Amino acid sequence: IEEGKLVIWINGDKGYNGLAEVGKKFEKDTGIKVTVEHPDKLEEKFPQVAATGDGPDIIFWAHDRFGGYAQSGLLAEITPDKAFQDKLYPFTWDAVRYNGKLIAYPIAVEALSLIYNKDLLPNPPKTWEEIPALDKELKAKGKSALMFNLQEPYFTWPLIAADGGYAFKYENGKYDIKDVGVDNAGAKAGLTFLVDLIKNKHMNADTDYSIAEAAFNKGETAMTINGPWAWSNIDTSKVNYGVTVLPTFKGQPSKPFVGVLSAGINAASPNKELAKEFLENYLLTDEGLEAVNKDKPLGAVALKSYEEELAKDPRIAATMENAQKGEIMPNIPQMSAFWYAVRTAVINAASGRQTVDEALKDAQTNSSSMDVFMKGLSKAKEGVVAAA
Ligand SMILES: OC[C@H]1O[C@H](O[C@H]2[C@H](O)[C@@H](O)[C@@H](O)O[C@@H]2CO)[C@H](O)[C@@H](O)[C@@H]1O
Repeated sequence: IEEGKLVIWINGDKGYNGLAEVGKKFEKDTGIKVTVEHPDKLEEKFPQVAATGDGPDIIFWAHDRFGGYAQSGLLAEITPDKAFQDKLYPFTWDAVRYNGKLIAYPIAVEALSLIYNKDLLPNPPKTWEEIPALDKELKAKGKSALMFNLQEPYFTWPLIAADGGYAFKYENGKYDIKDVGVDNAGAKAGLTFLVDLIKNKHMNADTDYSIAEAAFNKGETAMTINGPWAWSNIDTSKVNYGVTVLPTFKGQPSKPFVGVLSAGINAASPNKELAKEFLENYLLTDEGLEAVNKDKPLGAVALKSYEEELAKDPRIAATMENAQKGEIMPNIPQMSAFWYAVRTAVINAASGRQTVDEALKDAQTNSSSMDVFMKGLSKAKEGVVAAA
């Protein structure tokens, strides 16, 4: 029963309940119902469902996915006037431009930070290199040094990029998809450090988002790596935590990929004007962002008037410090292939099924191949064998 309502998709780690509250206010004033959903793998489902009755009117995701959506014709060009554009930071609009056109509304700037338990660890490590020794000390006390999601390359990228890894070479506003940097010396060093941590029993190759979060919020591990959305669950656990700069590697800052959470409008929605009214007049206001932020923190928001309030938060300062040491994600269509390729490399290397060099060599080859994700799905289905 989605006909005649605004349907919104947003990731399940974000403040979907707070977003729903904004939706209730919109409905109160306009009579238009707003249904917020948080399907799994929504970023992969969108292209499969956008044209159907199950497609959302509005989709929230980091800006990196939107170029591929726009290439496929799945997103409407948005039409904010100059007065509205002036309300958000200019660099956030840049993140949602594709072939010269605005294709989403920027919401917040997300970057990973080091999150640490101040009771277990008053002075967090400045370097990745000191982490093995630190884990040894904590293991003796029945604790561990560090746990974070090893199944999503988003979380390992800061380390892979620290000493020189890169996705696609950038020059003069353009990315060269033939110049991939996931298999250079810097990338190799980072992933090798990670794999060594696993070989030496300082981390488990199977650690995922849930496992790491439970471990940190139960006080079992001294550190985790995560974004602003995770601060809320840590609050509930009453763990005394700090949010700080990521450790350095080979004396170089970890360099997270920075995402701008953005709201795109489905090109097939018959309610694009209403979606625009909701996004500009309800969500992107102090009251709207406050409701979402109160649910799960957004990070550094794109709306100047509300960032003015949040800027005093030292956790946001750390977020922006890590963000500025990192790099903005490209939004080119090839990003989906790059992410899948790197995800495969990290997982195969961590589990020991491939060496670092083999894994990253394959990642480089596959990073521009658009068929990689679909080919991945086929492998999971195994397939049959003929009698002849
Ligand atoms: O791991 C690859 C993945 O990274 C980014 O996804 C982030 C997302 O930006 C965050 O908002 C949060 O939800 O965590 C995700 C990682 O689990 C890219 O945006 C995404 O396209 C990419 O697949």
